[PDB]
Formats: sequence, C-alpha cells, structure tokens
Amino acid sequence: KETAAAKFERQHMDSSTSAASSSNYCNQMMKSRNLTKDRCKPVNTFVHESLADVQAVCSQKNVACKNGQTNCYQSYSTMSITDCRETGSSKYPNCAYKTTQANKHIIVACEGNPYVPVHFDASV
Repeated sequence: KETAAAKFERQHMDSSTSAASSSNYCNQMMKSRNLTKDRCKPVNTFVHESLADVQAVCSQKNVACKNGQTNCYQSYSTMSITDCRETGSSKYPNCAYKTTQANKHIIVACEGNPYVPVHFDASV
C-alpha cells in the first residue's frame, strides 16, 4: 500500500507551480491528486517548493503536533502554499474548494529512515 511519505507527497506537494494560478487551482488539484475520489477531503494544503526543501523541515525546529506527537517540525523559513477548503456549495461528488494563496511557515510530522514528512500539520 502507499507509504505515508508517498501519501504526503501526493496530498501536499506541488513543486510544479510557484503558487496557485487561479481560483480553480484547488478544485483541479484536489481532484487530480485523488483527494475527492471517495469523499470531499474538507481541508488540504499544497506546498509550492522543491521536495528536498520540504523534506529538510524534518531537521528544522522541533515542535509538538496538534495531536501532541513530538515528531513535528516547523520550517525556519516561510514557503509558498495554497490553502484549500470546501466551499459552502461543495457536495460529493462535486467537491468544491476555495483557493487561498499564502506565504507561511509549515509544520509537518516526520518518520522513517530517511526521516521524511508523513503528515501536514499546519501552516503558521
């Protein structure tokens, strides 16, 4: 089955674009990354950085995750991100999202050897 690291990349990385280019970014990306296949994922963040720069966050500032786990890390620098969250009209299978651009630090949980992101915790 898909590894947690691979699911992080599929759900949260977009190294192919530097920012969201339109209000339809989330609608398109949530669909294309299969985040709307079974149900409308309510919230999701995409990170417009290289994969190595995001993986490097696992050696940056340790902080406890929202759920209390101690394997979270905050990026030292801000990153280009897109926040996706359902619109009021979103209704499966026609999942619909508001796209919001931002430049924020990210917090990710890390596991493994190599020690890499497995969960996106927050933009801050």
